[PDB]
Amino acid sequence: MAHHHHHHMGTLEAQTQGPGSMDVTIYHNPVCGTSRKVLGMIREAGIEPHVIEYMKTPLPRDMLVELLRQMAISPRALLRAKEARYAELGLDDPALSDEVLIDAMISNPVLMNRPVVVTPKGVRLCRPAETVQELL
Repeated sequence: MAHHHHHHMGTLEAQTQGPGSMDVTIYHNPVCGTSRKVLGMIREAGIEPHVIEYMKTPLPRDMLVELLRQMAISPRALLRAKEARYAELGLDDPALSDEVLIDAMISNPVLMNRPVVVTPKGVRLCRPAETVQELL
């Protein structure tokens, strides 16, 4: 008895299709696991992303917060739940400000903006697989 009987996939519905002429460009580096996940969801959805190789270019905190805030919403409601760390630091505290929020993000690994996926329906972080999965 090594495997546990548990069903998950099956109570969901997926919808996506269309002709070629795809126009999706991704910017990141080759990394096992993650790259496989993103490639799986994309390849499965029926999209042919373009592997772009750009030299390192770390932007300032102000640029990160401005891009993350303008992207969807302020940095206050950006830290997903999976990022237990975010809540662990007490960032959820409503008595905080963008100051501490940003300073915290810039310190956490979540600041990784290297992996960026560009789609004809919008732009978002190529990783983690969660972010890309939400954008696609």
